[PDB]
Formats: sequence, structure tokens, C-alpha cells
Amino acid sequence: GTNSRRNRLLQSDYMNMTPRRPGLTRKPYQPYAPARDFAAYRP
Repeated sequence: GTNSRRNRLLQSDYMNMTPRRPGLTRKPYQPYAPARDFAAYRP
């Protein structure tokens, strides 16, 4: 028991529940979705 946690865990907090979402993304997802219907089947 006893308080005074001290030396939590050198780097990387115990972030109860779960560690902050890991980025690991970088660069845009560039969805790129060429749609262009047909402008109302244009007469």
C-alpha cells in the first residue's frame, strides 16, 4: 500500500485503461475517388 508512487515508469505513463492511440499514420490517406456522374445524363 502506501502512497508516494515515485518512479512512475520512466517514460511511457501507465495511462490507465490503455496507452494513448498510437499514431503511426504520416502522409495523407489520399482517398482519391474519381466519381463524376454525368451531369444529369446531359441532354
